[PDB]
Amino acid sequence: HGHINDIVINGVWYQAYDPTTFPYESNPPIVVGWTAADLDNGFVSPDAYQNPDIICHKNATNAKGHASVKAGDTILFQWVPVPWPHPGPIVDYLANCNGDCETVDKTTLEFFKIDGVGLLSGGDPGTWASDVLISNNNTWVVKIPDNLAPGNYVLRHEIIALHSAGQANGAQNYPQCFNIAVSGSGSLQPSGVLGTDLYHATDPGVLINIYTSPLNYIIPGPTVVSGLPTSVAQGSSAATATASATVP
Ligand SMILES: *[C@@H]1O[C@H](CO)[C@@H](O)[C@H](O)[C@H]1NC(C)=O
Ligand SMILES: *[C@@H]1O[C@H](CO)[C@@H](O)[C@H](O)[C@H]1NC(C)=O
Ligand SMILES: *[C@H]1O[C@H](CO)[C@@H](O)[C@H](O)[C@@H]1O
Ligand SMILES: *[C@H]1O[C@H](CO)[C@@H](O)[C@H](O)[C@@H]1O
Ligand SMILES: *[C@H]1O[C@H](CO)[C@@H](O)[C@H](O)[C@@H]1O
Ligand SMILES: *[C@H]1O[C@H](CO)[C@@H](O)[C@H](O)[C@@H]1O
Ligand SMILES: *[C@H]1O[C@H](CO)[C@@H](O)[C@H](O)[C@@H]1O
Ligand SMILES: *[C@H]1O[C@H](CO)[C@@H](O)[C@H](O)[C@@H]1O
Ligand SMILES: *[C@H]1O[C@H](CO)[C@@H](O)[C@H](O)[C@@H]1O
Ligand SMILES: *[C@H]1O[C@H](CO)[C@@H](O)[C@H](O)[C@@H]1O
Ligand SMILES: *[C@H]1O[C@H](CO)[C@@H](O)[C@H](O)[C@@H]1O
Ligand SMILES: *[C@H]1O[C@H](CO)[C@@H](O)[C@H](O)[C@@H]1O
Ligand SMILES: *[C@H]1O[C@H](CO)[C@@H](O)[C@H](O)[C@@H]1O
Ligand SMILES: *[C@H]1O[C@H](CO)[C@@H](O)[C@H](O)[C@@H]1O
Ligand SMILES: *[C@H]1O[C@H](CO)[C@@H](O)[C@H](O)[C@@H]1O
Ligand SMILES: *[C@H]1O[C@H](CO)[C@@H](O)[C@H](O)[C@@H]1O
Ligand SMILES: *[C@H]1O[C@H](CO)[C@@H](O)[C@H](O)[C@@H]1O
Ligand SMILES: [Cu+2]
Repeated sequence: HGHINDIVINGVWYQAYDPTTFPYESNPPIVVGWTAADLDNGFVSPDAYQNPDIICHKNATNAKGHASVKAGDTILFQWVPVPWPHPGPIVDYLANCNGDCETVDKTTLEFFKIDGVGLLSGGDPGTWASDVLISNNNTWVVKIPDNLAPGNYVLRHEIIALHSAGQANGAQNYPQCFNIAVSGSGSLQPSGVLGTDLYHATDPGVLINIYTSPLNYIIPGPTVVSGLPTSVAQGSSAATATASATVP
């Protein structure tokens, strides 16, 4: 259980949606993260994998601003509270908004996977991507590909928690969506998958007992785009400056 407090984009700190705070305000601010109803720091379950809640989390509605980024930039996600409590994989996706992300229909988004890290070693439980996040003060770093075509995209970052995933409907997904506007010179526009088609409750990386050894793990969802590393070098770094979500 947790949520993202902020993202840091080449040293530039942006406030994220805070579902434990903003819904208690009369006039919450416009931020880069989607509005969502995880006030309990909770999860989407496999029984909602074919429901809109899996796309950007519970009842999510569009962020009303966006963070402008350069293709090749890295983005750091900051989870709270410290420490993230569960074993599981970590994955990131982009979807072209074919227009402003502030107004895109989330059910139309076609997501392509730009990273994914799963079981790094061992078993029962073994070492996972989430352990790397925990070690890096609850952060994860994703690189925006150098050659991504300029455009507006939703960045969908997600932790999957597998501690209870031996039972049907046991896996816990924690998607968090952000609006970015990408500038660059490249033309890469990869083929994507609808949010409600990414995952199925019987997938071998969703219905799985991690408390066994030896253990192998197939990360759920589509392949990482050819040519991209499945992760860039992880490691936390401080912000040097602060920005606000840019409104259209
Ligand atoms: C999400 O929306 C539905 C429909 O309005 C509502 O009944 C539900 O309580 C909302 N979920 C949360 C956790 O607020
Ligand atoms: C670790 O992350 C939390 C959440 O951003 C923050 O309160 C804390 O100061 C961070 N630790 C350091 C050493 O910055
Ligand atoms: C510190 O370094 C990290 C690692 O790439 C960035 O994501 C962050 O925005 C800051 O530059
Ligand atoms: C491109 O590839 C993806 C699979 O990653 C499909 O979902 C899409 O329809 C197209 O074939
Ligand atoms: C995933 O499921 C949703 C329904 O919630 C559809 O809109 C979508 O096209 C896909 O089948
Ligand atoms: C797990 O297996 C079921 C078959 O009963 C599939 O429908 C699902 O897509 C997943 O592969
Ligand atoms: C639990 O399951 C793993 C496979 O997931 C086996 O390799 C192990 O021997 C144990 O039966
Ligand atoms: C889990 O435990 C088994 C026990 O044989 C190991 O072989 C495996 O490599 C993992 O550590
Ligand atoms: C992941 O990679 C495979 C093979 O390169 C593609 O078929 C898929 O669409 C995705 O880009
Ligand atoms: C996947 O596809 C891209 C383009 O062909 C290659 O760059 C990569 O090495 C892998 O074949
Ligand atoms: C992403 O996944 C690839 C292939 O599974 C690993 O080789 C890489 O180190 C990273 O974990
Ligand atoms: C991306 O990050 C993972 C997790 O640290 C590494 O295992 C991988 O080699 C790459 O650095
Ligand atoms: C990752 O951790 C470092 C401390 O190692 C912080 O400076 C950074 O803000 C992030 O929390
Ligand atoms: C904080 O400060 C550093 C150095 O001036 C920048 O690289 C970063 O983008 C932010 O302005
Ligand atoms: C701009 O301001 C934010 C919060 O006001 C800090 O988190 C950041 O380090 C930067 O100084
Ligand atoms: C940019 O605008 C945002 C949204 O009002 C503020 O929260 C931020 O401090 C800066 O004024
Ligand atoms: C939104 O985008 C504007 C540029 O259009 C930036 O100046 C701002 O910092 C935020 O990324
Ligand atoms: Cu939890």
